[PDB]
Amino acid sequence: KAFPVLGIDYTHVRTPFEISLWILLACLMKIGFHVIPTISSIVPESCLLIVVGLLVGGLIKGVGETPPFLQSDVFFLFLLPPIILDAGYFLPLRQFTENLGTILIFAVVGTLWNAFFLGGLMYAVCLVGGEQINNIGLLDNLLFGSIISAVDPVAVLAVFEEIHINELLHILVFGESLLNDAVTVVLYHLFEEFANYEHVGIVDIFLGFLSFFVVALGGVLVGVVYGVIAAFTSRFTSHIRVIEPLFVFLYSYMAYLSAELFHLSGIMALIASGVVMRPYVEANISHKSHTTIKYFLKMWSSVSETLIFIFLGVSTVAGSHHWNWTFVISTLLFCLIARVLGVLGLTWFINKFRIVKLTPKDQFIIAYGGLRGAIAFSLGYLLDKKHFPMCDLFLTAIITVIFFTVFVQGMTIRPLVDLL
Amino acid sequence: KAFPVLGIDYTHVRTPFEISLWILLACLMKIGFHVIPTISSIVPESCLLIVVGLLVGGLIKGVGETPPFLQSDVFFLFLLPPIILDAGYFLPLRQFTENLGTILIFAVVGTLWNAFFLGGLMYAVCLVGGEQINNIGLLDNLLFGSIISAVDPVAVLAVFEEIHINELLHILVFGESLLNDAVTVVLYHLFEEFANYEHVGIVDIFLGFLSFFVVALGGVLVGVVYGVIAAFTSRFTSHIRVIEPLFVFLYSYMAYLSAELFHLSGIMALIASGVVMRPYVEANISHKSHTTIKYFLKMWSSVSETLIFIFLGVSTVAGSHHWNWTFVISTLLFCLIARVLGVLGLTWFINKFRIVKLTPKDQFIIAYGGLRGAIAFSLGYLLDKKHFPMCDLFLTAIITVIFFTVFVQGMTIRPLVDLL
Repeated sequence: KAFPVLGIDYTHVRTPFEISLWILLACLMKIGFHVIPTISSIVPESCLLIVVGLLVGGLIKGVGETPPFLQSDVFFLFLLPPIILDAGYFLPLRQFTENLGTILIFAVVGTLWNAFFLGGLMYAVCLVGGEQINNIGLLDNLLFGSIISAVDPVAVLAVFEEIHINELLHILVFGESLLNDAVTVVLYHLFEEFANYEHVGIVDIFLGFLSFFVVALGGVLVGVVYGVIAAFTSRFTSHIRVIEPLFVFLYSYMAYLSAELFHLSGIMALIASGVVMRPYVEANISHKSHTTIKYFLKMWSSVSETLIFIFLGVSTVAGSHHWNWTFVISTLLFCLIARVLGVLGLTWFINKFRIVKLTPKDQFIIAYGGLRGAIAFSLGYLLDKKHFPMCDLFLTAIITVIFFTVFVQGMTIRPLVDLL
Repeated sequence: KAFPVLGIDYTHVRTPFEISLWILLACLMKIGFHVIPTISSIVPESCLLIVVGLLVGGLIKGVGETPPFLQSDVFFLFLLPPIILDAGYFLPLRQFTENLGTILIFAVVGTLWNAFFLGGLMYAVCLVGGEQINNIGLLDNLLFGSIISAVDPVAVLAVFEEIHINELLHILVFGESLLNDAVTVVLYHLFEEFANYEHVGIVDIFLGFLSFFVVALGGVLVGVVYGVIAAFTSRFTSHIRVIEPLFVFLYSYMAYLSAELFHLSGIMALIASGVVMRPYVEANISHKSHTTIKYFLKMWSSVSETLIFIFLGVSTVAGSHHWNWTFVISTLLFCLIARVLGVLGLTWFINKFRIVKLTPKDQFIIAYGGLRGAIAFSLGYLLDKKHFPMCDLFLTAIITVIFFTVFVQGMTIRPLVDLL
């Protein structure tokens, strides 16, 4: 062997190199996405992430080598908590606790309505059209309804500006997105656990409801415990001003992992820890350290969302698909109808309770404009084949819903709202 | 199964939870290390990291479960480039290119001298005392000499202050540490490759020398290419001010990985990329983005060094040891003598070339005070057992050298320098 050390060893650096290449491509085309005169306020960033994922998936398909995949743990352990922490750390408490009732009712009850309505009506149409979807079942369909109700409405706010977005609408969609991402994951775990055993009774359903509430609240309690501990430690960190962000991220991640240890709601725990610590930091912390906390949250969340959408593109271009016309058309039309009905009913019921009525403007913004992405795909994609034999059909439906609700309900929300 | 979702599943979150627990313990005891009236300027941070690693190793030994380990790739791919980027990104060019000759000669020639002198003299004493080290060999001993010459003198600067540290001494120890960490890894790969085949000739030695230079310079060239590309892209990133740090880190890491792809010097490539980009960033970048670049470099380097030293503590408490009195005493005394002789000779030879003589002050600071750590241990620890059957003895010697040169040559450097 001439030239002793020199080599061409590529298998050594394949995961880090390709991951860095994907992130670099996404960021490069993101800075190529803002220089365009007016596209930043015409399409959401979600469209850009879809397009980047499509390009990378096309590249991988052209190369022909094995497509990468999330190993059902990298997601829940390293890609979800960044997104959740970026969202929940910048939650404005003054205008959150001011209307916690409305945000809570929308997030929880609207997600439960959307999930159960989609699951039930998808199951009903599965009973109708058969021979490819005839054998779906209920508990296998409520899971699809829950993982397709993981809506992300805050992505649409990049299309609007200071007007058309009240104080109330912004925090409302913020809380909907955040607590919806929590509740959909809790429901995902609940239904995935029920799917195993075929003997489900009234007692089992009651225990499932009880366990839903126990999971959510136990996550919350773990969050408060770790947030209080983080506040106490941040009050003792004047001397070394470089590790303060590291304490914030470490305590949030440990709250998430301690919740996930008991199968409690890690998302709720992380949100609670961030919310509880926020006021108690920024008062004991340098302004530079606060700024770098914000910057690292933004950057790390952007990287996680980018990687998830890259996997979405790889799965949609270089994946197996089970297009069924009835199921896909039914799920699109029924997710839209369920969202609209839920929003209308909930606004009608709460406007009999609040001093400031939710205007039809914001009702339309919430109903038509709630767009999936980056959690719905990931939650549906980690469904194994050992259970849920129609998980390929579930991915096809979820990908179709994501594409339709990001490229149509998100790109054509700004003009229809002027047509009020 | 009552309580459907509730569980106690710990194997799911074991690596992330224990890693976060270690980092939290280290940072907590770091902030407990600065509040002490005067210990920050009495001992280096290296001593604190050794103590944290010892405590965590004792905890793991008490628990009794399997000790974690670096899989020979996590180090070179995720723990080395953080340290190297923190060091080389803050390299002051004005006072680096001003005396590049002296820094370069110290780093390269002094490391080569230290490595070859230690290897040869360790081999000579191995020929003398036997029955446990009688069968070591030369090429198996030059590798130990190289991996024990990975000195980190900048750790001692935390013990001094604005006086006793000239303009020249600071940049000199900085460059020594940085380019020494590069050269020792290049030599590690060279000797690890030679160790395989037992038929080494004059042609092979010449080719090894040639390949050493080719590896170093090819790393440098990859570094300049990626640094120029990073500068060009940073000049086009005014619009989105949140991804600028992400471009910096992405381009540095891609330079490192592209160098490691060809087995070139990844450390040299990363240093070159950072140096080449630095002036061309901070002129096209927001001040906040520059500050967060600095903060993330510091924090991520601190985390990597902490994890490496935690592994050091785990290996020294919960590892297998092959204490040999002659080898250990010989390596301590000979590493000290080699360092002193190399420093004295090189300063004598270059003070006949420079206008500003290197004073005996800084000669003593460099010679006695060059302390190993966080690279020497890791480089020695990734030695397999399939080759190098005495790698246990090599770890024992390296750990002993680290402890002695951090707790003795680093803790008792500040008083002996007053005794000038």
